[PDB]
Amino acid sequence: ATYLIGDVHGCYDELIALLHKVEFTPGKDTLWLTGDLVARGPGSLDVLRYVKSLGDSVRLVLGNHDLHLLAVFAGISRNKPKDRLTPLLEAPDADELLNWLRRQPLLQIDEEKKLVMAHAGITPQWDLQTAKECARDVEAVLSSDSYPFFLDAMYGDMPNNWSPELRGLGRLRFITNAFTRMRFCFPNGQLDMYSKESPEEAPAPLKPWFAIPGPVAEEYSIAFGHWASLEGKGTPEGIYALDTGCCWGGTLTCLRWEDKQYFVQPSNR
Ligand SMILES: [Mn+2]
Ligand SMILES: [Mn+2]
Repeated sequence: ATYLIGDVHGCYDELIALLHKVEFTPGKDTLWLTGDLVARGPGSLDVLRYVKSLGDSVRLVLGNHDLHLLAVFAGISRNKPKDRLTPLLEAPDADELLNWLRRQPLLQIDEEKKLVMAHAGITPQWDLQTAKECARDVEAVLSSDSYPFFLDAMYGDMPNNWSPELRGLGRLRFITNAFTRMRFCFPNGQLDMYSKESPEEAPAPLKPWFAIPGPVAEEYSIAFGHWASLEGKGTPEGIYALDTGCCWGGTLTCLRWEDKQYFVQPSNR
């Protein structure tokens, strides 16, 4: 079976309880995770250890909190007490865990399931070939010996409009923001990097990225996490918002792909 779970954010106990609910069995089943494995919840260390141990039985995409963790690890960004990352950062296997984490994808595609996953979704300004190329470029920089330089370069809110002519720092920053920070778009598809409200509470003319028809969403289902204030609802057919805010006292959500059946684990907080 295929299971897709939204942002775990260090909620190790809820993750394991949910997987036990569905009798997740590596070798029979595959788990997709929308990223943001770490921060806020208390068990980022256990989450990373477990997810790494799954190997080919897990298909991860990296989220913005995963990237921020790597930046803290590399000395690029300051550790925020609220993230609760110190046990992971101080772990004897931190190097092993985080060198594995930075090699993971930004984008997962399954052609037989006609299914695409990224942390924040797929901007309507991208077709599938462009999404693939951009994921490959940023994955290449993250997996390289020089990844701290890219992690430093990734911070920024501009540019917010895609063009194939984008180059250099702006190109990487846009790609990173599109895959890991996107929520709202302007009518022309341009990213808004400030509003984090629910769609009903956003200022006009902002619309959810998935409310703007895009070539990928026309041919593929898209699963994503990231946008907890969406509460996993209000999405069109074919769009699966799996982040129901577990670390915030919401729930952890698991979707089984074969029957589109949902399983939910209440937050322990
Ligand atoms: Mn996120
Ligand atoms: Mn998140």
